[PDB]
Amino acid sequence: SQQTRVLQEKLRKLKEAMLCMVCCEEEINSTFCPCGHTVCCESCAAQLQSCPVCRSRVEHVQHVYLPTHT
Amino acid sequence: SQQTRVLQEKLRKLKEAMLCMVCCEEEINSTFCPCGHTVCCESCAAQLQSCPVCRSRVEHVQHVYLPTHTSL
Ligand SMILES: C[C@H]1COCCN1C(=O)Cn1ccc(C(F)(F)F)n1
Ligand SMILES: [Zn+2]
Ligand SMILES: [Zn+2]
Ligand SMILES: [Zn+2]
Ligand SMILES: [Zn+2]
Repeated sequence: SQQTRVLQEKLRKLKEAMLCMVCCEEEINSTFCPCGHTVCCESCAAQLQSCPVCRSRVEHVQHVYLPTHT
Repeated sequence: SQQTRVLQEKLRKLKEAMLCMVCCEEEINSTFCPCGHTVCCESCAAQLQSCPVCRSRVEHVQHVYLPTHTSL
């Protein structure tokens, strides 16, 4: 039904919000510290000197294990 | 259809995986450091001396800003 299409859309959008903002291909699993923006996979987070969201300096990257990880 | 009910269940499970494993009421927005388990809201994470997933001591809690975050 049309309701099935609406639910399919919500699921797709939520899953896309879990992907890296830089490569769009890998799951987010890294946090820029101390700002806390958690928007990248490990490979894209590795070379950023400043946070791509708020421009704060990245002192280090913390790896994150999320229950949503698939 | 039956597929509507199946998608409703997948959406419910995905939304529940984004809620605190301790209170089940607030969104996950905190990471236990250094282990990295990100399973609680800030209120539950502030009350734990050891990680509830791996039992490592919590040196500190890092707040996380996730693109999935929701709010009224
Ligand atoms: C990814 C796996 C295997 O590598 C190291 C240990 N791992 C985890 O801790 C995965 N994990 C279990 C529970 C969670 C949780 F934090 F998301 F709940 N992540
Ligand atoms: Zn990436
Ligand atoms: Zn930032
Ligand atoms: Zn909680
Ligand atoms: Zn842990």
